[PDB]
Amino acid sequence: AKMRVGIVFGGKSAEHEVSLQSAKNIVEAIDKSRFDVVLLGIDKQGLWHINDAGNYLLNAQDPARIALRPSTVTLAQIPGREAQQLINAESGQPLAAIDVIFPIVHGTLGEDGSLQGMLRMANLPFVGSDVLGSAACMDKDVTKRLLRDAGLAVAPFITLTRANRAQFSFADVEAKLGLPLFVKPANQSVGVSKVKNEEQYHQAVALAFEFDHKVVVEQGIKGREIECAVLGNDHPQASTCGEIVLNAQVVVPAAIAPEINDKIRAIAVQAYQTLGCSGMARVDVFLTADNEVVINEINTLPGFTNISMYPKLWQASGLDYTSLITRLIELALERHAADRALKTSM
Amino acid sequence: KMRVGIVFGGKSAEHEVSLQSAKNIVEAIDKSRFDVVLLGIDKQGLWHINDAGNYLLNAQDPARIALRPSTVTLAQIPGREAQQLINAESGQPLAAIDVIFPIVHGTLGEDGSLQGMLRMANLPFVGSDVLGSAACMDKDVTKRLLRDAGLAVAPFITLTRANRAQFSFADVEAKLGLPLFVKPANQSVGVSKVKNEEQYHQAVALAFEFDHKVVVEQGIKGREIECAVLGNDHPQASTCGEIVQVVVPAAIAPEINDKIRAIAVQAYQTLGCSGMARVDVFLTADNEVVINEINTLPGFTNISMYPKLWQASGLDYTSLITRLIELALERHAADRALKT
Ligand SMILES: Nc1ncnc2c1ncn2[C@@H]1O[C@H](COP(=O)(O)O)[C@@H](O)[C@H]1O
Ligand SMILES: Nc1ncnc2c1ncn2[C@@H]1O[C@H](COP(=O)(O)O)[C@@H](O)[C@H]1O
Ligand SMILES: [Cl-]
Ligand SMILES: [Cl-]
Ligand SMILES: [Cl-]
Ligand SMILES: [Cl-]
Ligand SMILES: [Mg+2]
Ligand SMILES: [Mg+2]
Repeated sequence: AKMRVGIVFGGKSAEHEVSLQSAKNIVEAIDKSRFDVVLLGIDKQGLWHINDAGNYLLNAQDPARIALRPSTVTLAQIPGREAQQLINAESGQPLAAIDVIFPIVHGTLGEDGSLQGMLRMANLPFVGSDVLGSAACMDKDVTKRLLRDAGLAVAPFITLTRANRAQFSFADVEAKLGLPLFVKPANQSVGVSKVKNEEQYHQAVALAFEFDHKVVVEQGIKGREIECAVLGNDHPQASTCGEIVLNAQVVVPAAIAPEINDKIRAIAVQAYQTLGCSGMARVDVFLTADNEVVINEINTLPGFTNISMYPKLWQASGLDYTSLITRLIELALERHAADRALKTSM
Repeated sequence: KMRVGIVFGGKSAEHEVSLQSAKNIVEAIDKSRFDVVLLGIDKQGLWHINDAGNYLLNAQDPARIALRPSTVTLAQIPGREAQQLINAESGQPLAAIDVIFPIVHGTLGEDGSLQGMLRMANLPFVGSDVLGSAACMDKDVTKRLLRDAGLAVAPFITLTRANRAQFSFADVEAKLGLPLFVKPANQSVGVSKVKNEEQYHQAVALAFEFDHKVVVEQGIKGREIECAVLGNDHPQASTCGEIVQVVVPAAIAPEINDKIRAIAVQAYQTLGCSGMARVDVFLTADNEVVINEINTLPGFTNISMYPKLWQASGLDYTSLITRLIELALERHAADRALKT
């Protein structure tokens, strides 16, 4: 009766240990009357490690030493299979069946649609946003353009590409955006610099081009840093808002008036729909002194530790952590059923 | 010589077209520079390693061309950067492939899923990356990004499962007028021309069979023109072609040819395409250019518009294939040089 949930975690990013913590907390809290779990760890070189819930961590209690436990099984996926899709690569024998994947692998590949694309090739249902929603939210330039087109507020900006970058001087950028500026790679908070003068500008742009082929240069926004948790597929719902306050403290709920809370929540939901998210996302905004709401980022893989903003916000809104995990799995399976019902030709 | 893995076939109704594309690429590819490895995907979605000497049944018959069945099924070990693909039956790795030329028409092969799998294998590949592929596949996302860029698209609304019943026919006619064209956002199957309410409800139901989003757009009056774009950061446009019959080059003024070409390049840049794309537009009587579609996996057969447009612009098919492979390798080399 139980579904087997494969939790895919870790990854090559600097957020590898956060992902381990997320996986640990999910394993600890998931409803065991409804779900069995299997742990699919990605080490820091990209390789996958399948383990049971009792032998996937090393030094699981101390955070400064927590680490993926190696697997003795190399796993492979057979693209195009509809069942028995995962096999022991060396023996060819199928692994125990996985009904749904819960991916919590931060950064490139894990959060940019590549992992979702591979899971789709293997016909594996999965939690969270699909290929397009993941890829688009990962690219801050594309996200900002879609949000702007929807009439939602974003920080005024210039996106530098390899093709266009030589057309701009610092004088052009300052003329359009003022000072200070924020410079960030479109796809990555690595490479983000605050810029007050020409020398810092050149160093920041050069730096960001070491991490991505596109660089977003933004007007600096004066505002509080508010975050909102969104949950759902076709009928998404927003949590209460939280705030990030320098000690940096996660403040739940944010100390804002209810009308402003609801205004941000409605904008979060609109943003979520504009970007085609599914399952979950965390929307990060700036709240200016005039209560203008400026959207900074839509994160399709929020942190999932017991202390992370996304679960804390749902807890503050009446949805406990165990129930949140169950809902995310139900949403994944609902979306998979809806997709598989679509027709392919006449 | 570089080892070029051609991934072809697949589950779509364009399976046979993909087979013909792969056959035409095998026959034309510069053998002084490339060794071909055939990775055929059968009609059920399983991947195989095929022998160039016998991979096609009825190869000279377009109505019966078929992929010869094979004992090997391929598997991928995610996250590996070498020996990424194995013979699933034997556990043994395939020899390293330097670059993938994917020509799998249909959903997974064009919507970014296949590209995501190849990225997870760190394989260079021809054509657009995950986001460009996924965004160009979704006509709603494409049209919104083009509109945001200041380029012209047909005025439209996008129906979803959630909002589907919020829009009455009267609301739609008031906003967009008649006739309308109704299409699934992601698929030209499911496309209907609508001249009244009875046709509208039938067309919307049809499009919702194929996708969760349905584009309803204003009918455009104009000639149907196509333009082939090639390149990464410095893309170039072929001469234009017209669909009436296929007329290559299109019988339009050179100034208008160049206007459409420059818009096709802008559209390509707006959507973040790489390698190649075919841009389909409407040319109105006032010479306004309304962009209909950006196709990131054009046809590669000998009757296909995309190679024919380049052929009529002085780029031969063999050199086109070589350039596409060079572009894939250039993009991989750029990505590989990034800090991580
Ligand atoms: N346009 C901006 N205006 C003001 N602060 C910004 C802006 N972009 C980034 N920041 C700051 O830089 C941090 C990291 O950038 P990000 O990863 O985009 O959140 C944020 O938490 C802000 O403190
Ligand atoms: N908005 C439109 N205005 C006029 N004709 C259209 C429009 N959308 C689609 N069509 C017609 O329908 C065909 C198939 O649509 P598509 O697959 O979008 O090209 C086109 O080749 C046109 O003949
Ligand atoms: Cl929902
Ligand atoms: Cl979070
Ligand atoms: Cl180029
Ligand atoms: Cl074509
Ligand atoms: Mg932030
Ligand atoms: Mg068309």
